[PDB]
Amino acid sequence: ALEKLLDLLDLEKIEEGIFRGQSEQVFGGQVVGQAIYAAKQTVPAERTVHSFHSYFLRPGDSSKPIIYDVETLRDGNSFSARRVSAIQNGKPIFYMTASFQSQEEGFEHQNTMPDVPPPEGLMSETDIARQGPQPIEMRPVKFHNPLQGSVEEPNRYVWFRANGKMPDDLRVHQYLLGYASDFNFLPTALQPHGIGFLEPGMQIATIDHSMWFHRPFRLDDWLLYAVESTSASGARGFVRGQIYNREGVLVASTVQEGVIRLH
Amino acid sequence: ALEKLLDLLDLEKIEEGIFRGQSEQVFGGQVVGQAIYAAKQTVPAERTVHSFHSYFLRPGDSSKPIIYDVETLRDGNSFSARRVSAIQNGKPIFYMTASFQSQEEGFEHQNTMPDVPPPEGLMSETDIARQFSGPQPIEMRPVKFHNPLQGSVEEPNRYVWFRANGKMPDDLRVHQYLLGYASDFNFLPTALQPHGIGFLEPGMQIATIDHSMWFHRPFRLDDWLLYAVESTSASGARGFVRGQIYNREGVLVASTVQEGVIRLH
Amino acid sequence: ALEKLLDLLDLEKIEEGIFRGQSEQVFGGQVVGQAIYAAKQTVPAERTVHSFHSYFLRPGDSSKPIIYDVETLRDGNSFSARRVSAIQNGKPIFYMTASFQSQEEGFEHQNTMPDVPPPEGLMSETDIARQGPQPIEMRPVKFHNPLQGSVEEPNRYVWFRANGKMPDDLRVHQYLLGYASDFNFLPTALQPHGIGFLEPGMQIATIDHSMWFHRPFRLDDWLLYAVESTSASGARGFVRGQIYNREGVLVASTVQEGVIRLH
Amino acid sequence: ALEKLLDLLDLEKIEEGIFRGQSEQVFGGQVVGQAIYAAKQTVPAERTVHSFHSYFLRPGDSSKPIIYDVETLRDGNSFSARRVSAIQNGKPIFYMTASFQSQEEGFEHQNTMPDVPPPEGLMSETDIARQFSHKFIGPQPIEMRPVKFHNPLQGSVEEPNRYVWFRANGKMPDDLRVHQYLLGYASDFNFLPTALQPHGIGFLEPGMQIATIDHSMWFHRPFRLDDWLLYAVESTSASGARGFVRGQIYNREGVLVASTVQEGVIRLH
Repeated sequence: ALEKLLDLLDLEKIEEGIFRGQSEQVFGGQVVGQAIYAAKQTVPAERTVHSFHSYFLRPGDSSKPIIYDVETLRDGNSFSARRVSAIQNGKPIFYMTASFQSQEEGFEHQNTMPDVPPPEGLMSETDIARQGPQPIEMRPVKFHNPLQGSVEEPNRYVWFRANGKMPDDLRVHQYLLGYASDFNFLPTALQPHGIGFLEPGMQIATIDHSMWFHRPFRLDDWLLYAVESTSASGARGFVRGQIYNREGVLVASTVQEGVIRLH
Repeated sequence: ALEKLLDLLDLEKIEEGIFRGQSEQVFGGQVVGQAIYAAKQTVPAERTVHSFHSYFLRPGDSSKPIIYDVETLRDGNSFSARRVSAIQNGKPIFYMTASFQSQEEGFEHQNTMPDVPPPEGLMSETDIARQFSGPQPIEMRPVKFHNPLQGSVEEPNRYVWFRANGKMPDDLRVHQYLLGYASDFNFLPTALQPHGIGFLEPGMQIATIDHSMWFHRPFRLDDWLLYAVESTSASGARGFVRGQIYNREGVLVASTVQEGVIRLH
Repeated sequence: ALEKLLDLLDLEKIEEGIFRGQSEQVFGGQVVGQAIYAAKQTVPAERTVHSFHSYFLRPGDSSKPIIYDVETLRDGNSFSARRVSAIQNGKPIFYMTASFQSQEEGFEHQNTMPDVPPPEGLMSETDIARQGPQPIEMRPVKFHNPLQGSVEEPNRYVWFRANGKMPDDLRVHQYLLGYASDFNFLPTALQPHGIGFLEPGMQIATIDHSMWFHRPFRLDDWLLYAVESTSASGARGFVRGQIYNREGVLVASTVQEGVIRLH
Repeated sequence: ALEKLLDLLDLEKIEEGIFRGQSEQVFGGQVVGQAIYAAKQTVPAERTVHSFHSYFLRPGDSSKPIIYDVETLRDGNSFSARRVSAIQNGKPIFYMTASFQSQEEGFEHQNTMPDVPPPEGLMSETDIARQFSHKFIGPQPIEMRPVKFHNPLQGSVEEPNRYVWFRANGKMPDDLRVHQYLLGYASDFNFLPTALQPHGIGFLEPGMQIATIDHSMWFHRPFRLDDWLLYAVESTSASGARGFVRGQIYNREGVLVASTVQEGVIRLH
């Protein structure tokens, strides 16, 4: 199941900077993961991803391949930048610009990971379904039922870990973390309003998704996703995320804005 | 100084989606502010900027103008999206993708503005600077002054009140262009605060990689706004900052995120 | 009136590969000449134009400028290639790809200039009309009536020369020859059907225009434009042209297909 | 041989406007025929190609696929225009703009086919090439019968005109578009070497560098390539280390079906 997700994030090469991906409406995290893979193939091997910004323009159709075209923007003394277009039926469904940097020691500092319960104690989402294994095991701190909200603070904490063995290749961990970053995210914005994201009449859609990979990490041990929604207004919802490993290291940050509209 | 900037953010048009901008090495906020104008021209009148992401690829040259090419990406039922290339000397120096939406009523919540002293007690940057040195288009009153030449191990937070140094039209578009400009002040340098180095100290290579912004709510820049910045991380010869901009009455008007090179050599 | 073309082809630079040119529908030759200037600005000094191919997508608007955006396609050991996009009202009206080569010594041969009366005995188009000044003086072997017309062979011969003394810069002669190359051309295809090119309800417009500059030349001495229409079929007419100088040297060849339609 | 080429010119679809073609350096005719196929897939079914212009920028490699990217430039009331990029190793080897139009009735005239001996009395290139093959030996996709033979390894000073009859080697489908792709392919044979005739150098002699720069074509009238067509070629000029050739293609009954123009590099080292 992980095996199958990883196989799917490993794209078929059509030509330099033209890739073709299969699908698991497509999960945004699939398009993100796949686009990272596509961009990374066009960069020097040593320069790993440190940031990306993306916009989702159209929904992706899960029954059809997605073509990833990669435009080489710049290769400098430190940075390589690439723009990925995800294409289906001759139309872009998503664009990402990503940047890549050689690892190098420099100034170090970070904030503090929130105080939360460890994972061992907590029930998985698959287990809370008991009242097929998922590629990524999620263990929430607090369960937020998608079919009935309740007015809650705009904060959500979730431990997550790859459901299986991961290879010793940090690039693969980065693609999967890109995938993983689009779970348990945007719905956090509905929490003060008491509506679950899958309730009748709720229109919820990602507009943009951006991520910064600060430090190395592995997804075969537990990471914590700390999400806050600092704002909602104008039928949009805004969420900021930070991903910590179990020892407290700040590994990645994320930002996302989406449509949140009750009909 | 403000009328000059405001004229300078008012772009010379060449065609539908091509614009030329005069410069004031170029200040990142200028490029950001110019690029926003460029995109907003190509969008339908009811739709205002709600977000942008940009990357800086090459330093701009202050002695020459900048061409802004604007690609139309999509015109949806509510959202329009534009990509702006900033071109100098045959080469792109900057790329922004921005999104615009019609003002609409929906779910409202926000976090809480940090408690800080009001602007009235506080000295402006120009005045502080004068001790260890003219009119500036935007006035800045820091809560705590972080000296660009000196500096000590401080918490990676910063708080700065700002306001336009002059008179502003009643066109919200121009405020937004100006807020894009102002968001690139007092920002990335916060990432040096834990390391006891000021950003103008010799050997300090500091440079913006990317700048992104989300305009949550309407505002005016002819009254005082607060910029609350934190550097949540630095590693790998990068520094990372997040910002939030609040009006006096506490309304969260915009958020920003930027990563840059920080290297002492 | 020639001084005002040579200035009108000396394009205003915006940035490297971006060009503004005043208009005088725009002619076509105007667009070709400006396009050729735009491209030559982007190429190494030693390399002069040897060929272009162009398509016409939309009618120009004489009231407004045209931007000419130039993509660099290749810079080889001998040849450089450029694609010029002529933009007005945020739409492309015309595209040209042009190739440039430095003058070099090689194999020489050519065909023979048609047998026609010399220009010295011939009336100019300004004299037959007498029966404002023109930038290029034209003396036709046979004047055709653009609002009348009768059936003749699909061949046309006209001598031409710039109405004025031109600079010693070969580039400007080439821009001007490109301009001149769209005069007395496409109408030739009507000659066999008895219809003038200003007759009412006759739809006529250049689809494509291509040229090869075989040899150096001056447009401040007589050149002969020798034009045949070898075909017309499906609302298109096809012409081929060859341009010889006074002494019989073949300097350029042309080819054009155009819409020719009876409403 | 014909079957194999027709299967090569029928490209694999990767997405809207993105196709990949296998190779028989790459013969220009293959690139041309494949590019017309690519462009035609993106245009309405009734609008057939009437013209194209192309530049060759780098040699193609036969051992690897070619990706054809098709850009939509305009779909107007009558005309659809498309620009095809042939890509290999992330670089363009060739660009083509092609225009397509609705088959209809309008003014009809043409020049006259040159009077040449018919193909029945003429030997084929493959039969003639026996005796020097030790330009080509076994079955070819298109049978060529030249009016005069031009030995690629030994020139003789001759006028800059060439006339050759040609035809597909086998039954072709009843689809015109295939005939057009295959005619695009055929149009690059017996063409640029015509420019060497006055200079008495065979196009395959040691030191002769000959390379297509551009290739353009106009499809005037419908035709079939499973009956004899005449390629009438002339070289009107050479200079500057370039050679210039114009072609006109006639069917046996005298109809002018297509015209062609190419310039190439012709340099003796």
